[PDB]
Amino acid sequence: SMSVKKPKRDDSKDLALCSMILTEMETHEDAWPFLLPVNLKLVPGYKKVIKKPMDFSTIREKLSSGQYPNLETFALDVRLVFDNCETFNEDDSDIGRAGHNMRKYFEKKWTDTFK
Amino acid sequence: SMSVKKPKRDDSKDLALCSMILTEMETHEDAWPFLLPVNLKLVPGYKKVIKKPMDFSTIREKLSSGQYPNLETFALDVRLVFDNCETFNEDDSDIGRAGHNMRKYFEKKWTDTFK
Ligand SMILES: Cc1ccc(O)c(CO)n1
Ligand SMILES: Cc1ccc(O)c(CO)n1
Repeated sequence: SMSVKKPKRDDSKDLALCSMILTEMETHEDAWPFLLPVNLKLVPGYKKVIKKPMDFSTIREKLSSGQYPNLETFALDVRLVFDNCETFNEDDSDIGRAGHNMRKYFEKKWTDTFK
Repeated sequence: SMSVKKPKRDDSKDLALCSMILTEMETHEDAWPFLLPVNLKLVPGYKKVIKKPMDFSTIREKLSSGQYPNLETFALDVRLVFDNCETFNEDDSDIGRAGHNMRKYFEKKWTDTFK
């Protein structure tokens, strides 16, 4: 509260660390469904069903232009990529399986890096 | 943004300074309408019309128990006291005039202390 400060993380390396994690995500062989925005003009249903589209290129742009206030807003956007994938794609599908794999991959990097 | 820190105020004295300002408010001769909560059982209309009642004793309790995260939330509650007063009381009235006087009194102390 006012004039009662909680000891806080050293957050000085967060930007570099998130960039490294995102690079690992981008270079994963199962990243292909998530590198670019879903084409709203060519994919039926997507625009109406997925209220907040997100993809790695968009995350990279936001990270590079100071659009994440902190760690957690970055992780929210990454998780949004996989939440959208799960909403739109059957678990059994190639894209569906890619999403589950990439989510697991991310969360391990996340824990190992910040926890 | 992430890992880009803005130079910040020294806020270490804010708690003490707000307490001093509130003491000056409490001891002002025109503070009498605002020292205790308006009696909702005895004052017709108040409960329905004033959605967020506030008074100096309530502010003092919140300040003393860590319920203001920062300066600005404290100032919001003080201003709420006078906004409520203006809503419910004619400018011409004793209480109405007291509110205008106390608002002016507060804002001068506020500027002189933090600006
Ligand atoms: C390329 C791609 C990636 C993710 C996704 O949900 C879709 C829609 O089937 N398409
Ligand atoms: C004592 C007091 C203080 C402020 C106020 O608005 C009222 C309602 O007339 N009564």
